[PDB]
Amino acid sequence: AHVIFQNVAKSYLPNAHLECHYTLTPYIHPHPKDWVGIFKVGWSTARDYYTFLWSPMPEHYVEGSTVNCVLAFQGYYLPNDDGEFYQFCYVTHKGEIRGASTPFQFRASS
Amino acid sequence: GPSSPAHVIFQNVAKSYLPNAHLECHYTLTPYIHPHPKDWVGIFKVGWSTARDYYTFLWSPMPEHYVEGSTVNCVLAFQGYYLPNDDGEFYQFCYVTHKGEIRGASTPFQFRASS
Repeated sequence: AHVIFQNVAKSYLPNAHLECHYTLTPYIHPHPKDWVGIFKVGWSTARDYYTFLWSPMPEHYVEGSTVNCVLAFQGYYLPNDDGEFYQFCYVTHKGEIRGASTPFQFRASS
Repeated sequence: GPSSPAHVIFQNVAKSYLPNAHLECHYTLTPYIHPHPKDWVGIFKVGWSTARDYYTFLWSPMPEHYVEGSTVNCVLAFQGYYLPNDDGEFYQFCYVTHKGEIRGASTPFQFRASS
C-alpha cells in the first residue's frame, strides 16, 4: 500500500501505448533503480516480469511528500490478447514489492 | 514431419521490430525440454541450416526453481545495436540447446519502421 496505482482499467489495448499512473505515498522514499513491471498474476518473485520501465527519481524530492507519476509503456512491449491476467507492480532498487494493482487483460474493451 | 520439434514456443511474435530499439523476446519452455545453462536463443535469417547461421544471440538464462515437466515463461532483451537494420531480409528466433540442436522457432519478421 506504499505505492498506489491509480485509475487502473480492467483491460488495455494490446497494440497501443499504455499510460501507467501511480502515487509515491509518504510511506516510501523513491530510489533511482526503482522500476515498474507488468507482471502476470501468480508471479512469485520480481524476476517474473513480462516487461518493465525504470521509475525515474522525482526531481527535487522532498521526503514524506506525495508525488504522482506517469509511465508510458510502448505497445510493442505489451502482451497480446492471450486471455491471461496481468498487474502493475512497483519494485524498489533491492527487489521488494511495495505496490501492486488490480489485475487486467490485454484485449478490446466492452 | 516438421522441424524443429516445438519444445520451445516463441510467444507474441510481431511481424516487424524497430531496427534500433531493443526487442523483448518471449518464449515458453514446454514439458518436453529440460533447460540447460548453455542453451541460447539466436536471431537467424530465414533459411538457416544449422545453429552456426545465427545473426546475433543470447544465452537463455536458467529458470529459477526449475521443476521438470513444467511450462516456463522466459524473456530476453536483445540490444538494438546487435539487431539487423532495415535490410529487407526476413529473420526468426530459434532456441538452440547446448547439444547444438534447434528446438523451437518463431514466425518470421523483418526489422523496419512499423506500419
